[PDB]
Amino acid sequence: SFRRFTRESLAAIEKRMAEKQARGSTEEAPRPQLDLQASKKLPDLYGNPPQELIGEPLEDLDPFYSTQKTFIVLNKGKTIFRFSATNALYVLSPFHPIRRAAVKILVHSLFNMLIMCTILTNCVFMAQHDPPPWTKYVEYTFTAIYTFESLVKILARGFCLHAFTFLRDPWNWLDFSVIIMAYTTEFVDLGNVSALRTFRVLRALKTISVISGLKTIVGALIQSVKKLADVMVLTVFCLSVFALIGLQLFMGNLRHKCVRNFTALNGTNGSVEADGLVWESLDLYLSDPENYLLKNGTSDVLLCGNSSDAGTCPEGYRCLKAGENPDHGYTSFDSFAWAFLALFRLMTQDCWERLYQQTLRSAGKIYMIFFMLVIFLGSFYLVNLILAVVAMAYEEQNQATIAETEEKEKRHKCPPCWNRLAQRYLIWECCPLWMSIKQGVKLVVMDPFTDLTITMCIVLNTLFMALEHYNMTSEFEEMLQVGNLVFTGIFTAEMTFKIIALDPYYYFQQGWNIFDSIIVILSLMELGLSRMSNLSVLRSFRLLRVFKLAKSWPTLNTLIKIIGNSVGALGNLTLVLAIIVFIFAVVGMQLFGKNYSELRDSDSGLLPRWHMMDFFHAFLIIFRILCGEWIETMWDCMEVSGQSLCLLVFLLVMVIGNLVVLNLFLALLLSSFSKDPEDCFTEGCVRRCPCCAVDTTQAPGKVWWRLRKTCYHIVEHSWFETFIIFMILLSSGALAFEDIYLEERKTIKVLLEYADKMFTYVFVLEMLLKWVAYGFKKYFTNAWCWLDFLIVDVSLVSLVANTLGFAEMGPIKSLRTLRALRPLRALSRFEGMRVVVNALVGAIPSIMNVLLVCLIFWLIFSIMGVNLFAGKFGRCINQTEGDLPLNYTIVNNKSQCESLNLTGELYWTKVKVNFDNVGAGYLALLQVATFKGWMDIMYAAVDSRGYEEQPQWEYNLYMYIYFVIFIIFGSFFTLNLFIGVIIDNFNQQKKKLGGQDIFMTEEQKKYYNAMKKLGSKKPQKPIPRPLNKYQGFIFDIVTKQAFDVTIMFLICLNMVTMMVETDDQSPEKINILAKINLLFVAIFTGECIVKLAALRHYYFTNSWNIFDFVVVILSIVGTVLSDIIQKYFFSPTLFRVIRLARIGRILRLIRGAKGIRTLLFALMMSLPALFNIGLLLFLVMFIYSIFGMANFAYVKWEAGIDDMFNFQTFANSMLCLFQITTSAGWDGLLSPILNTGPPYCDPTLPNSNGSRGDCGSPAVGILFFTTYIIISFLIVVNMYIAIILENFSVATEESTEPLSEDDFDMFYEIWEKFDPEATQFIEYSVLSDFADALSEPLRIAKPNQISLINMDLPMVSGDRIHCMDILFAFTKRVLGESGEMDALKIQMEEKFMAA
Ligand SMILES: *[C@@H]1O[C@H](CO)[C@@H](O[C@@H]2O[C@H](CO)[C@@H](O[C@@H]3O[C@H](CO)[C@@H](O[C@@H]4O[C@H](CO)[C@@H](O[C@@H]5O[C@H](CO)[C@@H](O)[C@H](O)[C@H]5NC(C)=O)[C@H](O)[C@H]4NC(C)=O)[C@H](O)[C@H]3NC(C)=O)[C@H](O)[C@H]2NC(C)=O)[C@H](O)[C@H]1NC(C)=O
Ligand SMILES: CC(C)CCC[C@@H](C)[C@H]1CC[C@H]2[C@@H]3CC=C4C[C@@H](OC(=O)CCC(=O)O)CC[C@]4(C)[C@H]3CC[C@]12C
Ligand SMILES: CC(C)CCC[C@@H](C)[C@H]1CC[C@H]2[C@@H]3CC=C4C[C@@H](OC(=O)CCC(=O)O)CC[C@]4(C)[C@H]3CC[C@]12C
Ligand SMILES: CC(C)CCC[C@@H](C)[C@H]1CC[C@H]2[C@@H]3CC=C4C[C@@H](OC(=O)CCC(=O)O)CC[C@]4(C)[C@H]3CC[C@]12C
Ligand SMILES: CC(C)CCC[C@@H](C)[C@H]1CC[C@H]2[C@@H]3CC=C4C[C@@H](OC(=O)CCC(=O)O)CC[C@]4(C)[C@H]3CC[C@]12C
Ligand SMILES: CC(C)CCC[C@@H](C)[C@H]1CC[C@H]2[C@@H]3CC=C4C[C@@H](OC(=O)CCC(=O)O)CC[C@]4(C)[C@H]3CC[C@]12C
Ligand SMILES: CC(C)CCC[C@@H](C)[C@H]1CC[C@H]2[C@@H]3CC=C4C[C@@H](OC(=O)CCC(=O)O)CC[C@]4(C)[C@H]3CC[C@]12C
Ligand SMILES: *[C@@H]1O[C@H](CO)[C@@H](O[C@@H]2O[C@H](CO)[C@@H](O)[C@H](O)[C@H]2NC(C)=O)[C@H](O)[C@H]1NC(C)=O
Ligand SMILES: *[C@@H]1O[C@H](CO)[C@@H](O)[C@H](O)[C@H]1NC(C)=O
Ligand SMILES: *[C@@H]1O[C@H](CO)[C@@H](O)[C@H](O)[C@H]1NC(C)=O
Ligand SMILES: *[C@@H]1O[C@H](CO)[C@@H](O)[C@H](O)[C@H]1NC(C)=O
Repeated sequence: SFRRFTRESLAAIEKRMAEKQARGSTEEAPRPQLDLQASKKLPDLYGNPPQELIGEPLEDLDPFYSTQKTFIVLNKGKTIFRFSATNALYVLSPFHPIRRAAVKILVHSLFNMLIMCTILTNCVFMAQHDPPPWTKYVEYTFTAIYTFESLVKILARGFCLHAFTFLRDPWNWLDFSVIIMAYTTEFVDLGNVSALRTFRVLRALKTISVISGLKTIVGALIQSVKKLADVMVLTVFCLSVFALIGLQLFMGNLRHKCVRNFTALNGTNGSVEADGLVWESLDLYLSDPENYLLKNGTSDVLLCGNSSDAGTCPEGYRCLKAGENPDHGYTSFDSFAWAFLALFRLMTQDCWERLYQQTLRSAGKIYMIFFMLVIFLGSFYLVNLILAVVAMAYEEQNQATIAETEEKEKRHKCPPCWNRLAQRYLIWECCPLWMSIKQGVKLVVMDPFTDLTITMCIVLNTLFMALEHYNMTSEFEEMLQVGNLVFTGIFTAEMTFKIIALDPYYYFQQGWNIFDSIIVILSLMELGLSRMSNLSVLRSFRLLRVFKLAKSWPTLNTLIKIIGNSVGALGNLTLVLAIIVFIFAVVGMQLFGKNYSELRDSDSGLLPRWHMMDFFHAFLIIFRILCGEWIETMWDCMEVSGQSLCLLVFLLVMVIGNLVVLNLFLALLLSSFSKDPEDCFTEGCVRRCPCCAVDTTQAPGKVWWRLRKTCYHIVEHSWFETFIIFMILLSSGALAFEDIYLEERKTIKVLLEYADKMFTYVFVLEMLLKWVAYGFKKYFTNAWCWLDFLIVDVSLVSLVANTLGFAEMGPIKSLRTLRALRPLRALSRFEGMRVVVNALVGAIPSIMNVLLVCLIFWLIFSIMGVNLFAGKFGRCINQTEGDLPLNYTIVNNKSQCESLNLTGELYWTKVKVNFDNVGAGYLALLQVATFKGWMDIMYAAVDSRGYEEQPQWEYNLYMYIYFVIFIIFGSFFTLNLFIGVIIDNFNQQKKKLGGQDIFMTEEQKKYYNAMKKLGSKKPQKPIPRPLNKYQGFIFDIVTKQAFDVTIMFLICLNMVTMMVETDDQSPEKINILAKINLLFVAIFTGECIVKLAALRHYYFTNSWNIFDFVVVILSIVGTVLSDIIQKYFFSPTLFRVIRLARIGRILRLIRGAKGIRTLLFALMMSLPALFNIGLLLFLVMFIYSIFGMANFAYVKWEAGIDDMFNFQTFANSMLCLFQITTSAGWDGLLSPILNTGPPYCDPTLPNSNGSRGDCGSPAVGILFFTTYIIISFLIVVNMYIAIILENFSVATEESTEPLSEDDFDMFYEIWEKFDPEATQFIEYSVLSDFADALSEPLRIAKPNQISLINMDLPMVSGDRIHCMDILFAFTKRVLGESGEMDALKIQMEEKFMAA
């Protein structure tokens, strides 16, 4: 505390504190007195800096918990540092000046500034893949600087000698090997071993030991992942169950292919002859790839099958199983490990479509249902559980921080001082001159007028630059020339014209003036290069003007807030993410550098894309693996690198990166968040229409009354709704038979023609009855009738058109597509549908408020893309060589390859998706944001060259940055904003109603809370014992945990048994393993029998016992089936369907492991919140399929359209919609409907129906796909929200926590002390002394006897006090009216009263 210490004062205390073992002592719970934990300022008592007393050891003026032999020092920033004043043997004592010099070296900030200048330097020189040798010398220097950093600490803190040593801190040795390796090579000669010295990357983790904010956020992440549990166990268990299921369905099923016909051996020792070619052996014909058939349009082996729904190849080929697995042989169902990888592939949702088609072709259509299950249980439920647990773990930290902060709180900037000379020179800008115009301008700035017009100037100009298309043929080039000048001048006119009105002493107030000044300086500086027309990209920074439309917007400021939060408030975590990405990008190169040298050997040395021979491609590949695409680049491993390393690298990258990104996303969100009926109508204008209120005392008025009552009776009857439902369902189903059957069958044609007419007749009759039953109240008190009217009018129009032979015109024939709206009339006839639509219609403003912002933000980047990439995507190609581009020595520009068109084999093509207009830019950006189909777009962009020039390989490798920026800005923050607004409005909507009852019907609302509880009364124990020899010990056998040990042992051994399975194996193991199966079934059956009469016949309860009989029956009937039908086995499908019954008997272990029960419970409580959403999704999908079958019937089979995936029939349309409902690839489906060119479109087509051509109309297709994508996303988001919230609803925890059972014992003992009289009346005059013996008094003692009279102690009869009026009074003193034990006790006391 003071300047210096004496030699004896320290001894005076270090001798006294050492006497604890002898005299000091013959509860502490050490805590930082003022949250002192080093590396923190924490001014506690002084609050001011000393004169010169800082920087020296102190005696720690606090409790003697940190005095001992240690001391505390502070730097110029009052940073606490604790050191130990101990020796290091030999001639070394703390009373030396060298230790003081070391403290001065260490505490001061200067030291930090040195070390950083090294670390970042060392982060550059290891970024090269071929360094010159003289870099060894720089390495030398680096080593020295780290020797220093170590030596001062080693001398100051001690190696491991006494306490607070160098190695006591866990971080200090994390770089200890740094000092080893750099010396190890110096004295020890090195061998000829590679794959070594990639350890240097560990060095850059020292950056964390420097910026303390990084250490705090690292600790927070570690705590979150240590609080995340009881999810991975469910994930691996469910994945293993699904893998076991799939190993029994698609085994060996991915090698089916059809080969050119096998003829015979021709009756000799052996000769396989075919078209004059001879083969020696069968394996030389079955394993020869020259006989394989290739799927035209791609590069792979066609798959096939013998099934009735599998498909066939052209004639001359026979289907069979032979060869190797497809796609480099890394996808398989032959063994458990490959099935496990395939399912983890499905879990993450990447490159599924292809696997889906490959499995579907060989298995057949009927197996699609399997995938339908695997997605739903896989992608949604587990991911929701992970998100919920992470969210809770993060909320806890903020809550604890706020609580601790509240508890703790409850306990000049003039360095130069020259600018003031300007303050006494400025301000008075009026001068002797002015005194008129100055106030004139100040008045002329009119907020209700000028502030509006300037706003229009910002708007109109932003639209004027949207007309920047391709080949104006001028007129627009000079018109934009004039406009961008007039607009810039008007915009910058007020720049300095506002100074006279607003004194420059107040020139800068809020910073919006700073932003406007920066924009003006931008424009002026840009308009400084007129001598040239080149460098037009320079003129693109004017799109910054669009941010001026921020001050008049209620949600753009919101966005600017989120942005600011992420950059600065959350910088401490984004820097960590950047460091992690850099570390992984560097380590990948060192791990797999020298492996792609031999990957060329073609086309004069071109290299395949996405390599790791350079830093930029490493960053790109890490970005892709962080964006959720990893199979495509993983499959480039296992070929050069091997199987043992790429797997681990990719898997840990996936975990680390996804966890960090999700935590940052949640952090950013939480930061940003903080009797006569009515005749016509009311008594208004009806005073001039005595048209219904007429005399009814005679015949003329009875008609209206009787007709209205009869119609009312008709509509209320339930059988009328039954009739309506049946007709509506039949109407919806009738439309499913409009496929190519129309020109193939005849009676179904006449049937449907009659049916449509009768349907329209009945519907119009409904409408006529409706317009009378309820008067005119409808259409104005219930809007649902508007949809009915808008639908029925369509059919009436078509009927009147076709009746008179006037429906041969295109507008009328095209009106037949509006019949696809027929199923929508059933939306209002079911309760769950009404609930979900009424809940969904409550967020349209929420949708629009994000739609506007996203639209503007995306237009900003669309304009840039148009200005950069326009007019560079064309090329010319040879017909017979496919669509591949040519070289750059024969053709250079479009005119040249059009002039070389002498043979007619040269054709000009343009990329389907381009940047030639704003609209196409919108479509391209939508494709890039969704992550499907962007590869070809970036292939076009990277390969770009000058205007109208043939592309060259990788001429501009830096175009990736623009797409990277757009993905990071248009996907992360947009999702943030959308989630924020939708959740906020949805919760406010729930808050308005008063309860949590949303998405539930009237019965479900009550059943959800009626069928959910969590309480127990008294379970017991039965065990018959009229025979002490057998069952008395059977009871001991069952009650012990040895029964649990037996069950787990047996089921785990069966698990291990059923983990030996492969393809066709030697018969010896086939039979022995069947012996093992028989033994396991027998021992399980024996265990279920030995259960016997332990509970007699009273064990048939809800406990987990009847499932023993269930599994015994199922397993025995699935196992003895082989003996039942031993005669023949000709059912290579149904037998396998029975054999899955072994999947069971493995779900018996969910009975245990209590923690894997509540999560499952929440799901069964949550399914009814998903049924209605599934129904709505089904209806939407059916409507879209019906609409889609009508326009794409004859689209050419190109790209994703094949024989098994088209729109010719209902089934194929449903399959395609199922494929695209999750946006799992739609570019390949949209692609073959944009073709219009004669090369790609045959106008004349000899079809067999009322249609011509095989190419669709894009103007319908783009809308059809975009609307489905957006609707599917909205519904999936709603399902996500419901599932997450249901998992938070199950957090009751100590909702009751009675613990009241124990107490009744003292009351019963007092009763026994009071029982023999059996009067049940007590007097307080004796209870005053009686209650003093209460064990741990929960009631009144003797001094409190006077108060007991006033606390529920009634006097009845002759001033008598009842005992039954005291039990609940005592009970509520600890707990009451909350727990189930209290309610049971009070009800038992009431029953005793009734007794
Ligand atoms: C769709 O419908 C198709 C009907 O046209 C159907 O093809 C039929 O499939 C059956 C069963 O899959 C096949 O029956 C063949 O019958 C012959 C004569 O009995 C048998 O050939 C023997 O096969 C064994 C292998 O199981 C050979 O042993 C070893 O084979 C390997 C590889 O072939 C080779 O190294 C050697 O040949 C030998 N090993 C050694 C060390 O020597 C055995 O040699 C031959 N026999 C002879 C004389 O060579 C066998 O039962 C079977 N042949 C097979 C399976 O290759 C046959 O393909 C079709 N039926 C007929 C009557 O011709 C097709 O399978 C259906 N689609 C699907 C997906 O199932
Ligand atoms: C993550 C934040 C902290 C930025 C860190 C960036 C630097 C650590 C790295 C990243 C990219 C590196 C550059 C990538 C490429 C080169 C080219 C290189 O010279 C060559 O042209 C190499 C020969 C060849 O191109 O084949 C000189 C170093 C330099 C500028 C590198 C210097 C170090 C840089 C700037
Ligand atoms: C080959 C060698 C160099 C590998 C070295 C790696 C590990 C030994 C290091 C690297 C990061 C370290 C961790 C970084 C941060 C923390 C959080 C930190 O959290 C706390 O301080 C919590 C409160 C408490 O002290 O109990 C505890 C130590 C720990 C797990 C560290 C333990 C040691 C780790 C795992
Ligand atoms: C967690 C982040 C921050 C860093 C991850 C780094 C690892 C991916 C790297 C760093 C050092 C590498 C190791 C460096 C040296 C070797 C020795 C090498 O030994 C052998 O087996 C070669 C000889 C033989 O095959 O017999 C095997 C690879 C291995 C373990 C490497 C595996 C990959 C490691 C662990
Ligand atoms: C979003 C991108 C396109 C901006 C490109 C330029 C930026 C690198 C710079 C240029 C001018 C800078 C601005 C200049 C002046 C200010 C005022 C400054 O105000 C204050 O510090 C106090 C604010 C208050 O009084 O509350 C805040 C930062 C800000 C907006 C700066 C933010 C960063 C800007 C926009
Ligand atoms: C803006 C954010 C999203 C960038 C994130 C990645 C950066 C940390 C790294 C990755 C690749 C690096 C680049 C790799 C190679 C070059 C060499 C060299 O390039 C040029 O010749 C200039 C190109 C330019 O103007 O960007 C200058 C540094 C640069 C752009 C590097 C700068 C730093 C980059 C962009
Ligand atoms: C400034 C704000 C408003 C928008 C930021 C958008 C960036 C993502 C864009 C705008 C300017 C672009 C740069 C403009 C010019 C070039 C030079 C270009 O280099 C060449 O063309 C070299 C070949 C040659 O010309 O000989 C490489 C891309 C790069 C760095 C571009 C990379 C992407 C940038 C940074
Ligand atoms: C475009 O493709 C055709 C067809 O492959 C190429 O024509 C080749 O050469 C003559 C014509 O000069 C044909 O008779 C041959 O059949 C073709 N193949 C071979 C191997 O000669 C033609 O050269 C290609 N390029 C151009 C510019 O037409
Ligand atoms: C068939 O040919 C093989 C080898 O060519 C020969 O070993 C075998 O004996 C022949 N079988 C006969 C001749 O029956
Ligand atoms: C391409 O393959 C399909 C297979 O369904 C076939 O129908 C078609 O004829 C093939 N194309 C040509 C040009 O033969
Ligand atoms: C090719 O083999 C199949 C197999 O059934 C057969 O039906 C067909 O006739 C064979 N083709 C010829 C040309 O013999």
